[PDB]
Amino acid sequence: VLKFTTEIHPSCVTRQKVIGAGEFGEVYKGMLKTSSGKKEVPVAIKTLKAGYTEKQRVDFLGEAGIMGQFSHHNIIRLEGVISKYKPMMIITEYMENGALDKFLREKDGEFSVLQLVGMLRGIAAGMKYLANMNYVHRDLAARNILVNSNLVCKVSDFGLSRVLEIPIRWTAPEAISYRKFTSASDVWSFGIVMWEVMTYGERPYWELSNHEVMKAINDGFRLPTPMDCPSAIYQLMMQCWQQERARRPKFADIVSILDKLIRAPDSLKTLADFDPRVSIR
Repeated sequence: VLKFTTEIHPSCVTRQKVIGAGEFGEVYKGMLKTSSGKKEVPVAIKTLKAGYTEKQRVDFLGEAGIMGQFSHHNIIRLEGVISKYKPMMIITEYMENGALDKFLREKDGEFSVLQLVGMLRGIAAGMKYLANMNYVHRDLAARNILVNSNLVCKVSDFGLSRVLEIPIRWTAPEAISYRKFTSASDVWSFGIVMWEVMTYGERPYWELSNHEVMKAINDGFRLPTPMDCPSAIYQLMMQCWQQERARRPKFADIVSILDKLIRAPDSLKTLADFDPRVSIR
């Protein structure tokens, strides 16, 4: 008994603006009337262009079916789909500030430590929920987290998510080599997202190639501390990068730890030493 995915009638949806485009469809900002013509919500509208294959169809609608199973503050809400009419659409809640990685790059240094940790807490809460609903995301990265105008971060882009049974530099070593994707490999990816947030969207491992990232991780290298990063936050992301996946924290542990730090915020004032990459005398 999966949750009913609502089929939305096209007369209930208006597209107001074209805000992204790919080879397979576009993303629009729009409005959705509900229940019935009495409430209006702003929505994101993702289409699938004519000519789509069976695989594209199952991937596109399957992504909506996954979203439709969830009801969590930190998971993008599915309003519904249009599949009876073409082009087919996935209609979700509108996220005014877009993808988290690009947003942070355009807000470089403008947030407080407490705000950044609060973003991480919300992301972790959504991932904990996702994991305990028996899904692995497999593509967790700041670029797949959306931000609404209240600065709430929500996990999106479930196109590669799977019921339990991709950029190298976000993926756990056992998922790279053995295709063993689990909630524990999402935890590795979350540690990278932690580093992305605390650096305002720095590129993980900078100019290193994918082969070089694999060599470094394999040798025990880990991403160095971000600037002005709480020691507690860096130790936590370091634990997400344990080679042995059973030694990594669960999302349950991550949410609990972040809550304890936010509850006693002077805990965040102890900073990990930033390794000076240049010397000015």
